[PDB]
Amino acid sequence: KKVVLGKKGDTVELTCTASQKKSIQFHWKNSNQIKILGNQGSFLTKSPSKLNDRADSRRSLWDQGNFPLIIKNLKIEDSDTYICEVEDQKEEVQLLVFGLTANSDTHLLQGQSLTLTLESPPGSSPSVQCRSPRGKNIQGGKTLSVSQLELQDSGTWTCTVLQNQKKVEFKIDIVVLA
Repeated sequence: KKVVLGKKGDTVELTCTASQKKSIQFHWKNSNQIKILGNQGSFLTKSPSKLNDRADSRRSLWDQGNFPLIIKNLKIEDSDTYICEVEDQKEEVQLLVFGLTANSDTHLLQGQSLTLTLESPPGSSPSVQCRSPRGKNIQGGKTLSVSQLELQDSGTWTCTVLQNQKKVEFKIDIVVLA
């Protein structure tokens, strides 16, 4: 079904919009029928999930038939296919959380090599396309490198992973010491 990409450490909001008469009974569950949250009358209730203290919704939206599932401080283990059920209507949203890190000092000496590491959820195979501060571009799957670093390559870069038509931007400031 629908796929949503989120960033490690960020917040993502998965959507759930009804159709039938406005606002009713609802709940979100992960792949294996483990309730994450839902309503108790006019209120929210969080089940004791592995995400409780980072899972939430937006009560005001419920009246407009919208029951979102917001997860903060995302871990890549949060990738799963989540399920929203409103009355009888059911919906699925696969969340793929990615990370794009750099162990290469971040402040490098000219002629050095930087290496970026895309951290993906199990099974995930995407693609990373970093545009340097000067239009040059690299590409990879889990790692990308530029082994001949210029000073003028200092600044922000734009790495963008892809998975299922959707994509996320990942900006990093590369500092080049002369």
